[PDB]
Amino acid sequence: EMPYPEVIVDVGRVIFGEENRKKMTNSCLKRSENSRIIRAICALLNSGGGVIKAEIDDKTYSYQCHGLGQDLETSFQKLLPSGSQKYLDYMQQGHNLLIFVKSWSPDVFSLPLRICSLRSNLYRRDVTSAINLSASSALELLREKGFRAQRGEEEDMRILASEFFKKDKLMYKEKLNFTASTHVAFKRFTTKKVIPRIKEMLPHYVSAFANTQGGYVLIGVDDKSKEVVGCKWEKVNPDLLKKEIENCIEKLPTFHFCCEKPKVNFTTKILNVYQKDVLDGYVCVIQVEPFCCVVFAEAPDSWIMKDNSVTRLTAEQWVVMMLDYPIKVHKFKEALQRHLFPVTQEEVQFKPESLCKKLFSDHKELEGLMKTLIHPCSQGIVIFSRSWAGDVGFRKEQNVLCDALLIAVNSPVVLYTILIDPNWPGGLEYARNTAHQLKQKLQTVGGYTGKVCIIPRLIHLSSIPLRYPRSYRLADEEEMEDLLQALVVVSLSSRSLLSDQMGCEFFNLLIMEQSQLLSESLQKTRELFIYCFPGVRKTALAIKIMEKIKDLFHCKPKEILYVCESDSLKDFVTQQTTCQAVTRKTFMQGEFLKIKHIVMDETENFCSKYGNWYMKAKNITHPKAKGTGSENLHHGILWLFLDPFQIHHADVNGLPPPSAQFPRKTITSGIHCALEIAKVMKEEMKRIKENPPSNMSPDTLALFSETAYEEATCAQALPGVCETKTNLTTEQIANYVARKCHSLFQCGYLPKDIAILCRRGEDRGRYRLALLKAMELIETHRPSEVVFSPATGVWGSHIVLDSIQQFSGLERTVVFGLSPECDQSEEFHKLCFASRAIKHLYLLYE
Amino acid sequence: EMPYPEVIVDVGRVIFGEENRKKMTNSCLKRSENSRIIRAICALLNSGGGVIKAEIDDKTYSYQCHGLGQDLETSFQKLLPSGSQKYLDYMQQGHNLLIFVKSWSPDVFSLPLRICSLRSNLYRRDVTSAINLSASSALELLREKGFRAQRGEEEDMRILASEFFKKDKLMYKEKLNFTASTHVAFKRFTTKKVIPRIKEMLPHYVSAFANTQGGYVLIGVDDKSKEVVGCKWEKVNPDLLKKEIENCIEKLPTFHFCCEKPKVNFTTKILNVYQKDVLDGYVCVIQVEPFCCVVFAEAPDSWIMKDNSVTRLTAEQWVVMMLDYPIKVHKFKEALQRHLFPVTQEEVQFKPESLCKKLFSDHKELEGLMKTLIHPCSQGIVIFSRSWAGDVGFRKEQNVLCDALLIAVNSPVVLYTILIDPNWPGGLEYARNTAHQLKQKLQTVGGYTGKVCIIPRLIHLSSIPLRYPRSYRLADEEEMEDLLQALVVVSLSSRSLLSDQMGCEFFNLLIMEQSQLLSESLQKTRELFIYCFPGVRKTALAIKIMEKIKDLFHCKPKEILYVCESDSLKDFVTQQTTCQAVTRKTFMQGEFLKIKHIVMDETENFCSKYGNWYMKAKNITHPKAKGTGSENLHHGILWLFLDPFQIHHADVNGLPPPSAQFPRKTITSGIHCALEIAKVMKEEMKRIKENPPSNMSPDTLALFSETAYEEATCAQALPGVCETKTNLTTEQIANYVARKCHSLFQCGYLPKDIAILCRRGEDRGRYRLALLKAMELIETHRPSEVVFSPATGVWGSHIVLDSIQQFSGLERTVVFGLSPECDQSEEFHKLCFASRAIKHLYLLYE
Ligand SMILES: [Zn+2]
Ligand SMILES: [Zn+2]
Repeated sequence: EMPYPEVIVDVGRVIFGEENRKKMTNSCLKRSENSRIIRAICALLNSGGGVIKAEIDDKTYSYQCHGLGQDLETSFQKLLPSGSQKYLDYMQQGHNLLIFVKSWSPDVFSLPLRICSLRSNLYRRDVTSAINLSASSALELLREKGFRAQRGEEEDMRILASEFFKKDKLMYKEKLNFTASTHVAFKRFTTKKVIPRIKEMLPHYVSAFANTQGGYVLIGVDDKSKEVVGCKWEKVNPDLLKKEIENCIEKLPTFHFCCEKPKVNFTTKILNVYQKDVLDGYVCVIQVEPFCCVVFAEAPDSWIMKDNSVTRLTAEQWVVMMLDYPIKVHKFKEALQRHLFPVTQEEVQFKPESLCKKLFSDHKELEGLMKTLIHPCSQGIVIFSRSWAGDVGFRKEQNVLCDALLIAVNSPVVLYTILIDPNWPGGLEYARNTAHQLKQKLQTVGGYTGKVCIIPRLIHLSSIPLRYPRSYRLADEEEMEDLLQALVVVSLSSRSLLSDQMGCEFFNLLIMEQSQLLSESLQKTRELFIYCFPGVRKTALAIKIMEKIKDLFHCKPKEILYVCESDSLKDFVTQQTTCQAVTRKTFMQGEFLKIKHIVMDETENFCSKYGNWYMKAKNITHPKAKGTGSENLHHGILWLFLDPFQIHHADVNGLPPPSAQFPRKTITSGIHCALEIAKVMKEEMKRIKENPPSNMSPDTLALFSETAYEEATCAQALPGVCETKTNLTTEQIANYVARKCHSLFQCGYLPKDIAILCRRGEDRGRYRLALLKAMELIETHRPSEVVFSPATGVWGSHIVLDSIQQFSGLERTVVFGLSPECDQSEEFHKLCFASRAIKHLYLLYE
Repeated sequence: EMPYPEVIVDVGRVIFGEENRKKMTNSCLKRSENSRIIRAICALLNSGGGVIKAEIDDKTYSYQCHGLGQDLETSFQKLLPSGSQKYLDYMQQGHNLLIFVKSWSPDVFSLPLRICSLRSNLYRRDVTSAINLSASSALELLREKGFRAQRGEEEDMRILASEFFKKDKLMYKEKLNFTASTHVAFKRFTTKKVIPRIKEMLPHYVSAFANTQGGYVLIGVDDKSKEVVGCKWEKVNPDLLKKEIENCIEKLPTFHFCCEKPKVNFTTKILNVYQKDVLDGYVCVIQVEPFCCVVFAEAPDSWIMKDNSVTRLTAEQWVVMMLDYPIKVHKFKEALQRHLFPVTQEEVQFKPESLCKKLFSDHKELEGLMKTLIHPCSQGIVIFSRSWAGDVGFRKEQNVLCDALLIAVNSPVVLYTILIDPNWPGGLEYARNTAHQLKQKLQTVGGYTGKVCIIPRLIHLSSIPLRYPRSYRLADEEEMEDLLQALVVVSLSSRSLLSDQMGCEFFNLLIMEQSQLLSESLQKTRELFIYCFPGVRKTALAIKIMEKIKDLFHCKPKEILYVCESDSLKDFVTQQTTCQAVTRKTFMQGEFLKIKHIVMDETENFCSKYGNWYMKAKNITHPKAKGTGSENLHHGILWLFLDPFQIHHADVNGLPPPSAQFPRKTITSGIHCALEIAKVMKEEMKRIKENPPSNMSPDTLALFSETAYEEATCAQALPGVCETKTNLTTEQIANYVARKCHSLFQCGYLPKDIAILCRRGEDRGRYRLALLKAMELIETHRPSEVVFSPATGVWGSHIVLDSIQQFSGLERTVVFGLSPECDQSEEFHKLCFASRAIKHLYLLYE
């Protein structure tokens, strides 16, 4: 029933036509419907953007033949002071009129107003006028009064109304010579019902002589030439003002920047007049001292919808909205977009590649007429996935198979839906929902200040369209640039597959900027000891420094050398760079006589049982061209990579007896894990600090400081998933662990992207038992086969069964777990797992 | 004749009264005088601030009895959108009314508008109205169009109106269905003289359909219900438009952000109507392509006075003003003010003490009845000096002795003048100058955004005042804080004694931040080699690091040592700190077996003839608690201070054979000289780079770069003086050198500040006299005596005669010179000047 994407606010029989905006003499219903339209439009404008539905006034109405009018567009012009041509679009459809709005996100070339208001309800005092304020003047007043509260003929006449204040006995009609200034107002009303006149006149003047200067308010004196006229003593009485002026000035909403909260200092007093024993009137005087903070007239005009209805705000709800991962994405966003989603003039591109290889594999007919279903066109990107609402965060539906999101130049963004079973009441509603929560992210998280719409459609490829006002489509290259950029920002903030496809390029773009700042220090020092945190990616950062070493030193690409421990991280470091990568059983064995420098990694793994490493490294390179036999004194480079918190080898290296002291650089600006994976490490690091083991020296914990993480973690980590499972012994896990991994690779994860990690690495061949064949006990659901190869478990496209000590350093996206309860005291294995997973961590602690 | 401080503008017989702002039916002269008032007032707002003179309307006028009015204050309200209660004050004086203004400097809590405009003369296209832009909307339009030029049922009516463009024939009165939208406007006129209506009307619509979107302009179509009425063919003709529409749209002042600079792309064509062979009118069509840059309608309303009269600006002169030492003064301003000019509740203080010790000394009656001359009061600061116009920069007079600049809380700032001779035409002309060139140095680059006034007075202490509207005086402690803070900035940008008194505290304020950013590196490294520039003040920075060493290491204040070369810089470092200061003939003689650290200075000067410095320095501390005999391995500090450009000893010191390579820190953020003194060093350093001598090694020149200065001298140097003299040999200079130095210490420079720096250090037996016996050849002007003591020439209050190698490291404010032509190849003595002077450099090269 009426498939639509966005927040409909049903209004009624309001009239967007010139004949009624010129003709209508019945002004009451006209102003009521005008106030309703302005309130609903500004409500959706300030809340989240969206679509406004309205009805039709005339039976042969059209937008072109009737125009818009004068009153409504003048109201819209006063509501929007910067520009109305970026947030207001119209259309008509049958017995329907359709208005569009957008999120009020101001650009960087204007004053920051977070929400717009009609009138800010904060009155000030000019020379003679009590004016209402716009958004900018209210913002500068709030900033000025906040900075003042955080810190701690013109002025003549001000002291002349003090004589009028302390008078108590006044002669009738006496035009005393004080006039209007920046400290006195003297506005009179002499009506019959004098109570609501107080609450419509002074909430203004009481704040006017509280946000500028001073204060004095009179009742009973005309405003032409400071004339007193008085009234008859039956019409005016000296009692009927004070009973309700107090009830007036108590309900004014008030905000306070301070904490020693005062109140408004009303000092009202009534004066009398006696001349010739015949009375002819009196004067009422109100004294208001200056206020330390802001005082509002009424409830502010910032209308924001709530609970699917229109709602009014309060003052304390107004000030906090009038005033005030997340940083580097917005910097590297353009280089991410120009590499992952390139926009050129070739044919259309099915951009998520790993899902299209599965959809072609299982459902041969589905990847056929799908190319014929969109349009014959060239400029475009198709993002093909499973449930996009569940990708951006929602419940997934069991019936839905796939959906597509199409971005093109002169074509709107659409969203098709593939459905297997004919669930027509249960499908289209879901097809509506993803066309809302995908836009309200791309205009909030992504920061796209542009007009875009996503149209829901259902295709049902197992065997009444809408309309949009021809400007919500894209225009040229630069708008599709911004839309793909905002989609990159949104996809790097949700738990999906496309997040894991973008985070690697984001990490590489960060590693380049970190290696630049290390190459800046390459100019100054020759030696450097680097103290790393758990999760630093020393291996990714130690590759980009070698090209800077070569480009700055002007030497050969063979004269730079790299030291590792095992063959596992010797692989994948043999590629991706140009150096002589060796193991610990090889750098202790290789006789490098044409060495020039040393840039090593994994410094915590050196055995003192056979030979030495530090003495050999300080006997190979530290005897460089020194001594009197060589005038050439070129100096070498010894960059070690110490991970001191994760020291687990009790044999002495030669670094602890000098405590590894040299020119230091603790790099707390390198961390690449998930936001919950880093939180598990944050929770686990402060257990060893409060309880060190029997082998670790507690002197190395002074270099670590708290609040280095959750600032570095807040600046350089990404969201993801982190699961847990309880009470699975190895007999109980024999059928439970197979089911949770069967549905994983259907979502787009390649079998290269996942890895089954196991605790007990000494039972490795036994761990080829009880899982691999158990994996076969879940391969009897889809006809296929799997191969597990722990020997060449680095570059195989198949799933790699690997251990924590067998698979060190190199990372992967999806990491599994299995843990029998080994010891009651040995709780160190949790320190291993989350040091290797990137985004998706599935862990089974038992 | 009318003693006044500021920029008076003779206006005339304008009326600031309510009776003529309500009564005057002759609207022509009324609106003309209103335009003159608004133009002159906004001219002095935008130009520099000042005062405005005016006459009187009524013979019994008073400001309180008549008020202000409505029209003028509404014009002032539209001119000032933020607030009028900070730039507009009034008074009346006899047959004269006076207005006051202030410089338009916006605060940090608002949008930066550098000059206020009435209307920016830049029209835009709304829904149906062609509005005029305010300053903020014009600013955001210019920023948006500049950022765009730097980079590279409502919309289809733009397509529907093209059949009205390429039609060329039409039938009469046909109500075609296009209306007013964001791409087509159709404003008509059917008058008799159609030329000047084009000149006044369409520049607006041409700026409307160039700064948003599209363009179309018609003539001859009614705006009520898209009606065509036409005119008779005698009244309208098809020729009398095109002859002058092109002359209209050519003179529009246009600014260009782009490079190709196109014109406005008019594509106009005239259209006709034939029906039944009965002509009844026609319609014209103007076509305007969207313009890449802004197009102004007329000359802008931003008025700025020039050549003592009112002047109008052009658009290219408008855009550059509507769009866009110097950074650290504004940060350390508060700490300078709270120490040099303290504001308390004690009695008045005569703050420059050196001139008050002189005026009492020579002219004891002057400091007598002067304390009674000001007022009996307590809260205030008196600033005596010499010619204050000369201190700001202006020609000094030959008779003036003193003038007082008095700051007080509830009293305005004033200025007196002490005069000897009865020269009354020559006095007041002086007194009116300095109360103009001081305030117009404070409200500009000093940065005072407040109201202040300085009153010229004359006293003529041998043995008709002005009036100000009681807000130009200060109010409380914060206004006096702000004025003293701005006067510190004003005094630290001119050539004065008070400048030389404030710079010595500004340097000590910057030394703390430099030492903090150096002591941040104490956690990281133990050894560090510091390469310094000529002028670094290593001696001032090598004192504040020792308190950080103590407070971070928690050791005794006698375990820190300091190495120097001579006894001269051993003095002044014996005091001012707590360490064991020694010389090169003492650190290579003393046996310091207690010490742990070494922080040395002046590393360039070591003699390798009899012994070694570096081998003993690396055999004392580098055998610290090392080896197997001590488990404790605490590590020391060896900070050397190398000035590599200024080495002149070619012996083997121990730094050249390893090229002094260690962990490096080349400090280009330490320089304390003058802005014109350091330019001599900049023009002298790049002579040695292009011509090194036979004893200097060119390998160390790679560390110094050009543009390592000009961001160091730009950020850490102060203004000053640098003079020269030519062809004064020692027979010619013997009577010439005495005259230029006798007039120096009378200006306010205390003794121990100035010092005579002679060049030839070997001929001191000649140099002790020839200048001393010349000195009392010029002390026959004022009866006094002189004492010269080069032996203890460091802390003596007498004037110090000193040499370049005899006086090194320590600085004096005023330096001198005497250089006979020694050799045609020896051009290094000019290098010895500018490393020792601070601000005042007097040089005599022969
Ligand atoms: Zn408060
Ligand atoms: Zn241009």
